[PDB]
Amino acid sequence: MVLYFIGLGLYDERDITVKGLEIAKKCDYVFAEFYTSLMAGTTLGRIQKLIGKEIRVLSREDVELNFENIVLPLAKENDVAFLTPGDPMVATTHAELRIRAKRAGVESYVIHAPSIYSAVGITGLHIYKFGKSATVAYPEGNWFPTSYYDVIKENAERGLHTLLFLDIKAEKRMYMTANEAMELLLKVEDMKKGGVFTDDTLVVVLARAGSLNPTIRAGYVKDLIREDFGDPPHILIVPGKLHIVEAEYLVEIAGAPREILRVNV
Amino acid sequence: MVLYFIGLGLYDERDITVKGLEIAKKCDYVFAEFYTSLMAGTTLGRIQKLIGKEIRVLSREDVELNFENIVLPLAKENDVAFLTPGDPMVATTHAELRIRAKRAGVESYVIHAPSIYSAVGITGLHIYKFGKSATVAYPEGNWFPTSYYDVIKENAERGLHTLLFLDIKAEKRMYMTANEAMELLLKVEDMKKGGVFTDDTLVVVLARAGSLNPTIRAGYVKDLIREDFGDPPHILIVPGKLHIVEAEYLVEIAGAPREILRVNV
Ligand SMILES: Nc1ncnc2c1ncn2[C@@H]1O[C@H](CSCC[C@H](N)C(=O)O)[C@@H](O)[C@H]1O
Repeated sequence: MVLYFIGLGLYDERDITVKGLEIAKKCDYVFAEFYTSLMAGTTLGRIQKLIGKEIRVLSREDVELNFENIVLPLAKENDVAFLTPGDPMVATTHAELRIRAKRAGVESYVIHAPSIYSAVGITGLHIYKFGKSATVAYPEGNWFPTSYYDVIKENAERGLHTLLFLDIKAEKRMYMTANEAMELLLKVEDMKKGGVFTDDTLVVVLARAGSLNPTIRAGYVKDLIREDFGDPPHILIVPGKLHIVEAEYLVEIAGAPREILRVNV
Repeated sequence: MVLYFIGLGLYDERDITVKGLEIAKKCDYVFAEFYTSLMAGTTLGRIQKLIGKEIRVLSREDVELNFENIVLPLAKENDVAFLTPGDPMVATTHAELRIRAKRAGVESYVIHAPSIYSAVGITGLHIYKFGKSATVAYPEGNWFPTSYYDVIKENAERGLHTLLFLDIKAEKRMYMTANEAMELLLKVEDMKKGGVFTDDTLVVVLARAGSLNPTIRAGYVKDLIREDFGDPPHILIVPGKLHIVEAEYLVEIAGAPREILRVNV
């Protein structure tokens, strides 16, 4: 009679919480989805081994179109687990899955896990200063989306930081790199000439958050655009005006140039 | 010679990530602070019991003034862990402690844990729609903080949600409730009269996130300002313009007035 939404965390199989692991182990059935994001530091096999249960993977269509036919049925007579990367309820479409549960007379509970939204705190940037968040999407054929650019403008304009999620073709396991995101933004800047993202813009790159050895680099676009940040996933952030303490952290921990202490504070 | 900042999560000792628990079990010395946030569903004993190590709790002064004299000295010859509620780098000044570690020649690593900053996703409000965050601080003597009121105004102007961390004086065992924060907000409104926070403002209250049964309520201030949301901690959220799906969730899961379903696009 119970459905558990369990977050898997940031990077590998150990990023699930103890509560999530113990509950998953007591569930009769375990489903998982890997279309909203991926666990770059592990595999389905390793998560299955840790949980000690077979995991039925579900596609986007499986969830969005048939969640009530695939998952909820079993939940009326058993304890069922639905695993997702990061924190459940963060992916925009997940919240309403709880409404489907209710509609089906099934109780659901949420077991949280770390998310990039909170994990960026490791960049030394104050979490309260982040504004609206966005996703950098790959242009396609005749489609060139650029709203993520306006989000940066509106946030920076108020001295707020902008968290940028990079495009990901989950199924094909293809990640957009920080380097590509930067190239895209420069191209958008050249189209909109808003002086929002240039070679002089200060940016922060966070790669493999959750790993014990993530890549945290801060610097100007002209210098980082061709730098190697390692394996995915990459998260790009365009900081607003910095507080001296934020700049000190970026310099001492993220290898940023001393120059930011006078130019970006 | 390493220092590990390990998050313990939102509510109880099991909100720690498996990664965090396994590393903590192997640390020679374990320190912790419980003043930046309240873990309502556990005790020091249960945490010590789970980690299998004796935990020395530090006060704000111990950390902010003597971290490099109490903790760092040991991380020079041993593996040391510093535990905190939620995520160690979120809405705290703990990030600066990594700088102290560096200058003391100590390597530090961060292990994330579920945070209230991302757990807000459970309210059904799109997390990418949250703007600048702020804290409702207790008035002290003749000093009456109000900056958080302007944060709400700015976000609302842009149609963004506002996350309000509530004040806490752990030493006095004081935990600001959503009701108290609402009372303070109404008083600020009388003074500034910006039409930002009134009896008719729609708010969302999340209490004891991370527990299996948190309290999630949405409604007008006039009806919620005297409602009992249970034991702390509580966060208050002032939504911006709602998407239809956000409203449906607030009504279906948070018991909001069925009338907010009618959005004035
Ligand atoms: N489980 C919980 N439920 C509701 N609010 C919570 C909460 N945990 C923390 N908070 C809120 O956040 C404030 C502390 S701010 C420190 C937050 C912490 N680093 C984290 O990652 O969560 C509290 O006063 C409270 O208003």
